[PDB]
Formats: sequence, structure tokens, C-alpha cells
Amino acid sequence: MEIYEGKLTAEGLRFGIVASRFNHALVGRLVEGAIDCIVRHGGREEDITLVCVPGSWEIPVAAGELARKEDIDAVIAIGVLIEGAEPHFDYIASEVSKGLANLSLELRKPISFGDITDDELEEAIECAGTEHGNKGWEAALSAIEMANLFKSLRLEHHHHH
Amino acid sequence: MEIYEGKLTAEGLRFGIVASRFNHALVGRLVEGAIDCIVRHGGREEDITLVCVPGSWEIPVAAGELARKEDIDAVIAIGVLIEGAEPHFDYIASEVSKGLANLSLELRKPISFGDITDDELEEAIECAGTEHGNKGWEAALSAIEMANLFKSLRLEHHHHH
Amino acid sequence: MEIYEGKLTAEGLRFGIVASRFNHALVGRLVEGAIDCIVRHGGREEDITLVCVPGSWEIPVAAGELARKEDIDAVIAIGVLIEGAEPHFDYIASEVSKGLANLSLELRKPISFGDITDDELEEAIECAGTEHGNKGWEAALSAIEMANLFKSLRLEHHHHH
Amino acid sequence: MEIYEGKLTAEGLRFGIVASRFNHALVGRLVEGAIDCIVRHGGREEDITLVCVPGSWEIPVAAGELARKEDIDAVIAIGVLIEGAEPHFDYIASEVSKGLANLSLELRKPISFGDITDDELEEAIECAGTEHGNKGWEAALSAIEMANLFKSLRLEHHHHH
Amino acid sequence: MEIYEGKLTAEGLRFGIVASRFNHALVGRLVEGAIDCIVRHGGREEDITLVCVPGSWEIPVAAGELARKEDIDAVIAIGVLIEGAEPHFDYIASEVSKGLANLSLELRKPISFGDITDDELEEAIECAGTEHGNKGWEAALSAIEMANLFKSLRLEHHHHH
Amino acid sequence: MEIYEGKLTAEGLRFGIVASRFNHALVGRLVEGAIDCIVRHGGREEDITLVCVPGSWEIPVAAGELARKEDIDAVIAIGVLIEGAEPHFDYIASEVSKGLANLSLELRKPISFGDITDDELEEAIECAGTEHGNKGWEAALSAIEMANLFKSLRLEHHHHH
Repeated sequence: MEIYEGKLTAEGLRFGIVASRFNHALVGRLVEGAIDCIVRHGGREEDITLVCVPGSWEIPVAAGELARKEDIDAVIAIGVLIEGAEPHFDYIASEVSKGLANLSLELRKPISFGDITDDELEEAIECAGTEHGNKGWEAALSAIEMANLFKSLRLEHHHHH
Repeated sequence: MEIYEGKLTAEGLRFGIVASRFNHALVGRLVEGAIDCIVRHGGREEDITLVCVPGSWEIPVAAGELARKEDIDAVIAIGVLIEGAEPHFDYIASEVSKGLANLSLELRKPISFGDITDDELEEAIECAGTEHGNKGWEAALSAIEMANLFKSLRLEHHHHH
Repeated sequence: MEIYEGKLTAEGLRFGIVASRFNHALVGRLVEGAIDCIVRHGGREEDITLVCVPGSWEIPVAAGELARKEDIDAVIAIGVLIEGAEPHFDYIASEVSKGLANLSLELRKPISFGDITDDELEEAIECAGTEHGNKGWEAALSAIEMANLFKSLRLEHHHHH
Repeated sequence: MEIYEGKLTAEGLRFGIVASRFNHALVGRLVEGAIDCIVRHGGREEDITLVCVPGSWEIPVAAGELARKEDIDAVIAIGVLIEGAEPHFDYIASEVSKGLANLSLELRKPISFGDITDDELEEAIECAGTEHGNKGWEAALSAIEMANLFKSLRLEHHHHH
Repeated sequence: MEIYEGKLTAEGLRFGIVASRFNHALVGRLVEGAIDCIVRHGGREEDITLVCVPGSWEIPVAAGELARKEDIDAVIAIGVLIEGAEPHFDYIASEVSKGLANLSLELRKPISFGDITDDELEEAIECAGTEHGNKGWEAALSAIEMANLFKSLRLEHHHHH
Repeated sequence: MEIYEGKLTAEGLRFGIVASRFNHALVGRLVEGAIDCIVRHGGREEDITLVCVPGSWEIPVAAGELARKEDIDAVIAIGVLIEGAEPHFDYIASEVSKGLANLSLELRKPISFGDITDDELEEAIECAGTEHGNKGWEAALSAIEMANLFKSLRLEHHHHH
């Protein structure tokens, strides 16, 4: 049987990061954690492409362009939703969840979810200190595994050629 | 500033693995943990050199050989010490720690400590089937980071020459 | 009479700093203090050599490398050990105490002990702000004196020649 | 991947047996146990080398010579530490354990602890009969295992060269 | 029989003195007593080498240089450890014992142990008056005797030569 | 089976003796104890060598000198430690204990531990008495048995050639 998955090497890969700037105290935390696991897993940072946006709403629209550049292999979602504004949390979080979903299925490119849905800002003051449970860290890793996967999937597509 | 830190790509490295066979219900579990983090951090699995021995006692006399090979860049300590005979847990666990340490200083070669000090066997059974808590995975990681750090130390020496 | 001592100038000198990343909450604070004393007490930071590692275990093996390079005059050992796991604070801390010791005596090179043994994060914060008690600050001072002292030993050796 | 472990046939091998002559009441039972499994796991007994000495103290210095012969492959250790004299029991048992440990690392030649640490004459007699626990028996077994493991080690290096 | 012991004449001998300046109120008391007995037993005070360091920790690394001079026949260990920091008194004091021990055994050059272990400062001040428990007085005298002894040992070798 | 042990005939052997002169109230007794067992076991005394030092501390460095001469076959530790100060009895007894041990493994020369570690002055009165348990008598004999043994080891090596 033929198995496919990705090792976690960030070698030869160019990454995408989008991030809100609502609640930037904790977003500072997540951006770091992602960028680390990139670079410390071999990634060079000159090809990480990073976009800020105002609020959670605009995360889709931006990622949509980011994934459409040829040279961005995977794109890392980053946004923060604490239960501040409830209609905007149920509708916008499910609409971004879905929105990202369609972007990937359509564009044929992995998009990770580094979106901290903290019911309680008390969970946010826990990781803003020093804890490594850094959702940016780990969603960044999943993006690498996908990245090397579709690098591995489509490489066996075009080298067998 | 000159900063040296370990990046986690196991690319091009040849690992040393030393294993006890006392309590192998869980040692088989740990060695898996090490090999996985190894290859799934980009290292190849043909250049892993694995050795087993009766009990934790000969762990040192083992690695003393493996580390003297020029083509093994790091040695991973593996064993399980469950509190079986207190003469053997206080004195042998202390001799493992002290013994492996002196090898490392002496050969100038990173040796990792994957020894599980569990108080009983039921904790050993729990960790081999309920969580990724896998001390082998992690001693496998620290030797990777040391492998690139020392290959960063001595190679920043050798090419700058 | 002939008396040898060392002033507190960091001029003409190249230092080593070894850093663990366990409990990094406090490590940021102490390496900061350490680099404060060097550059403020006459040193330029261009020859401060900073090597980082996982946990307290790997401290020795690193400094032993920093001491085998010709142009590192003193190495500032820095890490935090907190009473987590009694197996690891007793045996690992004395193995650091001893391991560093026999390093310097063998290599004939001063290595100082900036290892804060604390029981609470609050004991770390107290020492981080302004209480002039950053123990890395002091370890940086002691090593400066030893560096200029050994520069005073070795230079009064080669100049009288 | 390459695996090394250890088979139990003692053929082609030449052993070292070092033994105290204090408490020889139970020592007679172990010496027989040792040469029992050697001859009985295929070894001939003409190449067994038996050195007797005063008390558990002289154990190391003797083994030091036995391992320094080319045609002695493994040095099985035989001594009894019954709680007679407590300063001699803690200080000399840990110093035998340590002194042996360093001997094996230094000479890169396997050494086995066939030393029965008993608090009573009752525990000494029980296992010295036929209850599967004649510590000389397992000492000689693990020693054969490291003999074929090391001959598997260095002979897999020297023959693959 | 061939017996060797040393007289106490300080004539023709060049000494080492290492001094911690932790607790200097009594340390000055000591070195006075030291150089006193040296000079009174006929030896000139210009061949004294006196080295100053911070706290008890560096005591080793200083002497290690002092001995590697061809022209220092013996070295006088001088420092005071008062129970200030008990982790620092167990590890530093014992490490002073061992570290100095092994330097002397290694260089085959004697190092005395002018170490005052006081719990209370009053027991210090009481012992430097005229009864000459001025521990430096005695550690100085031991160094003289050992000095003449190794000059008695090796010189009964090189002149009989 | 190849067996090595030793007769007790001191014919042809040249011995080493180191003696502390602290508490000479017992040291004279033991010193003579060894000389007796030597010559009354056939050995001449023009080949015995006695060195005297201040205290228990210096016995290591001396034996290291005595064992390095070509014409000394075995060395006799001699000292009495009375519990005068717990820093000096615990540290100096274990430090000389191990210290002598490592000398022997290192110089490949047998050292007997001719120490009387008495917790009280009464135990000091028991062991230098009439019952022919004169620790010097005994450790002298252990040295002769080990002297003829390593003469049996190295002779069964050198003459078989």
C-alpha cells in the first residue's frame, strides 16, 4: 500500500499568515508561536508572508488572495474571538470557519485554524504569560504537515512524470 | 551578538538509540516514540543505530561504545526504572544519571535522557495507551536540537576556517 | 609581595553565556541582567556568545564547548532549577554543580554559576524588577573578575617573559 | 536500521570471575552458579579465570587486571555484602558499585555485578539453593549476553571493515 | 628502613596562598597568621604568591593555576564558609574539598586546607589569639612540612641521581 | 580451571607505608602492627618505606607518590580518625576512602585501607590491643596476599612468555 503524509520540515516552503488586530494582547502571543515553529522546524523567515487586518470579519477576504499567489504553499489563519459581542461570535466564527473551508476545497491549498475561541478571557491570561500551549504554535505545525503533504502528494504527481 | 540555538530538522543526521529490556511493555512504547519524532522530523530511519540490553545497569557500558563511532551524531538514552528493589533504584538510577553525564562531557557528544521514573507499573501502562506523553518522543527531540546545535557549534567552527 | 586580583572592566574580553529554556519566564529576566553588567561594565556586546538549550540537563555539555574555543575567556552558566521532580532537582543540580566544576578545573577557564534555585515564581519577580538582586547580574560580575584575574595571571605570565 | 541484542551461547568466549573470600559460606553457592551457566550455556570451563581475594574491598583492583588482559572477554563480579559493619557496607558497596562502573567505561569491557546485598543470613540462604535467584547465575547470564553483544559490536565493525 | 618526613624551615621555598573575600573581617585575620608562621620559620615573604577572589566557589580554579607554576612548591587554601546559604555550604564546601583534593593528587603538588568552618562568628574570633588555632597558622605549617617532604621525596630521587 | 590466590610469604616484596601523625596515641601501635606482620611473615624491612604526614587529609597525595615508584609493590594506608569535627570526619574519611581507591585502579597497584574509623575513643582502645586484631597487623597481611597475588597475576603473565 502507498501511504502519504508530511514530515514537519519547513525546508523549501513559503508560508502565509493572516491575523486580526482585535485583542492584540493575545495575538502577539499567537503570531510568535507560529513563526517559531516555522523557523525552528527549518523554515527560513524571508518567505513568511504576514498580513494584519482590523477585525475577525475580514480574515476570509484576505486569505482568499493569499492562497491565490502561486508561491504560498499553505496559509495560517490567526484570529481571536472572546465572547465579546455574541451575535458576532456565533455568526462570524461559524462563517469564518466555513469560509476558510471553501477556500481550501476550492483553491486546493491547506488553510489552518489558529483561532482562539476563548469562552473566557481567563484562558487568554493563562497563555499570555509563558505557557507553551500556543494555538499558533500548533496550528502552524499542522500547516507544515499539510504543506509537506501536498508537496508530497503533488510531488509524486509531477516527478513520476 | 552570536546566538546559537537548535533548529529541529533531523535532516542528514545519524542517531544512536540505547534501550533496556526491563519492563518492555512500555519500552517498546517509548522506542516507537523516539523513531517517530526522528523520521517525522525529516531524519531518515536507515542511519538510526539501536541497541538493547538486559536491564538499566548496562545502559552506560552500551552508549560508551555507540558514542565512540564517528558516524553517530547523538545518542538517546532509553530505559524504564520502576521502583523494583530499592538498592537498584536509588543506586542504579543515580549511576545511570552520573554515568551517562560523564560520557557526554568526555566524548563531547550529546546524550539524551529518556528514562521514565514512574513509581509503579500502572502509570507505565496508562502512558502507553492514553496520551502522547511519551518521554521517548521528547528525549528524541532534545537530541535533535542538540544535534543541530553542536553541528551548529562545530560546523560554524569548521566552515569559518 | 605579589598580589593578583581582577578589576571590574569588561574591556578586551569575550564571554560565554549558556541558557536553559525551562521556566523561560525567569530566564529572560536573568540573561537580561547578565548582559546588563557586561556591556555596562566596559564590554561591547559584539563578543558576548549566547548558546541556548532545552532544560537544565544539557547545560554542561554546551559550556564545555564554549570553553574549548580559544576566544571565549569566561562562560556565564545560567539556568533555573525549581523543585519540580525531586529526582531531577537533587541529582541534576549537583551534576551541574560538579559538571561545571570539573570543566573549569580541567580546561583552566573560569565558569561561573548563575543558577537560581527558587521555589515560587514570586521569588523570581522580586529579583527581576529593581531590587539589584538579579543573580545572573552577580554571576556576570564574578566571571568578569575571574576573566580579568586570569588575564592578570596569564598576562603577568607572558609579559614578564 | 541496525539492531544489536545478545544471544546466550557462550562458545568462543573467555571469562573473568572475581570473588571475595569473606562470608564464603554463601559465596561457594554462587561461584558454582556462575561457572554453572558458563559451562552449561556452551562455554568450556578451561578458559574461566577465577581470582580470589580477602574482602569485598579488594574486588575492584583485581578486576582491573582481569579486564586488562586481551583474552578475557567479560569480568563477572562475585562478592557478598551482608550488613556486618554498617560503615563498611554503605561506603564499600557504593564504592565497589562505582569503582566497577568506571572500570567498564574506561576499559570498554563489560563487567557484571554478581554481588548479593543481604540484610540477613536468612535471605542469603533462600536464594543460594535452587530458587531461581542464584545471583551468580544471572550475573553470568547477562555477562555472556554482553560478551556476544560486544563481540557482536566490535566484530560487526571489524568484520564489516 | 627508609623514612621520610619534613622539617619546618621555610628557607628556600616559594608558597601559594589563595584567599576568598567572602567574610573578610576574619579572613584578614587568617592570612596574617599564615604569612606570620611562614616568615617566622625562616622563609622570606617576597616568594609568597597571594591571590584574591570573591566567594568560596572560585577557590579551586585559582589554585589550579598557582600549582601549574614551576616555582610554587605548595599552595595554602584559605577561605571561610559560614552557613550563609546552606545549599551553598553543602555543595560549595564539599566541592572545595574534592576539587582541591583532585588537583593536588593530579599535579602531585600539595595543597593545604586553610578552611575555617564556623557556624557562629564568635568561635572564629576566639581561635585566632595566642593559642594558635589560627587555622591559617596551622594550614601554613602543614604546607611547610609537606613542602619540605616532597622536596624531601623527589630530591632524595634527583640528587641520588 | 585457572586459579590465582596468594600465599602469605613476604619474601621478595618491597612495601609502602603512609602514616598520619594525628592521634599518634594509636598510630605508633598500628605502624608497628604492620612492620611486624611484614617481617614476621618473612619480609625484610630495608625494602619497607615509611612516610609520615600531618593528618588524614594528606594520606592520598603521599600514596600517589609511593605507588608511582617502580620498586614498591603494595602500599599500606594508615590513619586514625576520631569524630573530631563532622565536616572533617565525614568529608575527609570518604574523600580519602574513594581517593585511595581511585589511585589503585589508576596506578594498578594494591592499596589496603589501614584506617581505624572510631566513633568514640573507646573503640580506639579496643582495636589497638591484644586480641591480635591490630588493624595494622591485618591490613598489612591483606597487602601481602594482594602483593603475592598481583605478583601471581603479572608473573603468570610475564614468565609464560
